Amino acid sequence: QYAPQTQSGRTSIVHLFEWRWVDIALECERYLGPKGFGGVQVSPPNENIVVTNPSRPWWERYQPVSYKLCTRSGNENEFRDMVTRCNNVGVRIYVDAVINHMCGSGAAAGTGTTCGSYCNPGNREFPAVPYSAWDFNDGKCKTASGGIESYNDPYQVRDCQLVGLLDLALEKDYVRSMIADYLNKLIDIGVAGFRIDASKHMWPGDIKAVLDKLHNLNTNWFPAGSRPFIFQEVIDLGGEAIKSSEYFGNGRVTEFKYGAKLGTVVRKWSGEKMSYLKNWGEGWGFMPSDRALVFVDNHDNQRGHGAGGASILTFWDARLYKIAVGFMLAHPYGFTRVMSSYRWARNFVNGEDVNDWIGPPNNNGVIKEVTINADTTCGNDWVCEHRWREIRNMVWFRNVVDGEPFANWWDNGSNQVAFGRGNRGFIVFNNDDWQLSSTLQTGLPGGTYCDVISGDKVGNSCTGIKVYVSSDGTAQFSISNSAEDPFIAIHAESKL
Ligand SMILES: O=[N+]([O-])c1ccc(O)cc1
Ligand SMILES: [Ca+2]
Ligand SMILES: [Cl-]
Repeated sequence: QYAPQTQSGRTSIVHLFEWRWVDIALECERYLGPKGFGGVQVSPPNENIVVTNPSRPWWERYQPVSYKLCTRSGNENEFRDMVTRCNNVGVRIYVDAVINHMCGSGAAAGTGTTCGSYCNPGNREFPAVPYSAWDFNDGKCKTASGGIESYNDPYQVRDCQLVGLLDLALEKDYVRSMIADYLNKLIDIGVAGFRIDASKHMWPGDIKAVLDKLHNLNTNWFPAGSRPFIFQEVIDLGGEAIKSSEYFGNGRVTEFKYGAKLGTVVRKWSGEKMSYLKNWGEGWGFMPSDRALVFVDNHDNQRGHGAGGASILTFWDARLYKIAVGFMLAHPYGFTRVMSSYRWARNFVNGEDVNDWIGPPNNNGVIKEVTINADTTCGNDWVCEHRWREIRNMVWFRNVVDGEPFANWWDNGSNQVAFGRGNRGFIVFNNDDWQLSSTLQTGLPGGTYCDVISGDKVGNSCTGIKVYVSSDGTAQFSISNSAEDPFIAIHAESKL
C-alpha cells in the first residue's frame, strides 16, 4: 500500500490533468519513458454526468454516473492501450478513484452523460451500476440541509453530501463489492495504484474493507505478490476533527501542509525564511516520511482557494514555482508528485477567481490534443510543467541521489540555502535580493560538473554553467538575485 511499485530507480509521478489517453500513451513513449519519470496519475476514467452550466467544467469528472471506462479522455480500448504502452516503457499508471459519491443530487434525469447511460439523481437511480435509493446515506446524515454544515463533526463530513453530491453507503457490502470490482478491473488491465479521492469524507474502515477485496498487481509487469500503491486524499492543515493519521493503516496520505508551508517560505510571507528549512520534513510537524505523498500544488488548490489558499505556488508564478519544485525534488522527504496543467482565463473579483470552473482546451467539447513544439514545449494551451528543463532535470536529480542522506547544509542566515544528498548531488538556492558568493563543501568528487538547471550535459560539454569542485570537495558558487533561475544543481551523472 505504501510502495509506489515504480520500475526500479524512478522516484516521481506526474499528474497529466485532463489529458486524453492517446496523448498520455504517446507521452510515455517519446518523453516520460526516456526522461526517467516513474508514473502518471490520470483523471477519473469512469463515466460522469455532462455539466453544460457552466460549459463542461473540469469538475464534472468528479460526478460519476457509472463505472464504464468512457469519458472525454477516451474509451476502454484507448485506456487499455495507454496502460499497456506506458508499462512497456517503464512508466506506471495511477488512477483517480472517485468512490465516495455519484453525481449531484440536483442534476436532471436523462442521458446527459459521457457515454449515454441513463440516471435519475433525484430518485437515486443509476441503472448502469446499478444503484438504488438504499445505496446512499440520505437517512444516515442528521443535518437539516443534508450537506456538511460543520467540519468539527466527523459524522456529517463522512455521512453527508459533499457539495450536494450523492453520498455512497460505503458500509454495505453491495457498494463495497461494486467498487472493488471496478478497481480490480483496473488492476487486471495493468494499473499500479490509486488516488482515493475525498478519503476524508469516508470512514477509514470502509476504505479498508474495499482495499481488502483487491487483487494483486498484474504479473506481466509487476513482481509476484505485489500490492497496489494507495494514496488517500485527506486535507488536514490542523485544527479539525479528522486527522491524516486516522488513514495511515490503509496507505499513504496527501501531505497538504507541505505545499502550504513551502509556498509561504518561498513567497517570504509571515516572517518565514529559507534558512528555516534546515529541519524541513517531520521537524516541521508533518506526517512520517514513509506515509506521505508530497507536492507543491494540485489540480484543486492551484486554481482557487483549496488547501493552502493564496500561499500556493503555481505555473503562474514560474520563477518561484521552479525554486519550490526544485527544493521538493532535492529533499528526501516523502514520495513526490509533479503537476502538469492547462492555462485558463482568470478573472479575479474580490481576490477570488470566478473562472476557476474552466475546463481543458477543447473544440466544441472535445479535448484538444497535445502538440509538441520544436523546443519541446506544448501547444493548445497545455503548459507542460513536466517538460520545463528545470523540473525535468530535477526529476533526474532525484533518481540519481535516491537513498542518499541529507548532508552539508548551509545558509547565510536569511534566504540563501544549500545542501547535498550524500556524495551524489548538491543544490544551492538564492532567494535573497542580493548576490550569493560562497565556497561550500559539496561532498562530491572533484571535477567539472554541468549545472542541470541552466542547461544539460551533452557529450563531453555543458550547455549551461559549469561548476568546478576541487579535490577537497569545495566549490565556489555565484548566483545573482536577478538570474532567471536563482539556483544551481549538479550531480554524479552531470559530471564531465
Ligand atoms: O471536486 N470539486 O472541487 C468539485 C466537484 C463537484 C462540484 O460541483 C464542485 C466542485
Ligand atoms: Ca461520505
Ligand atoms: Cl490530491
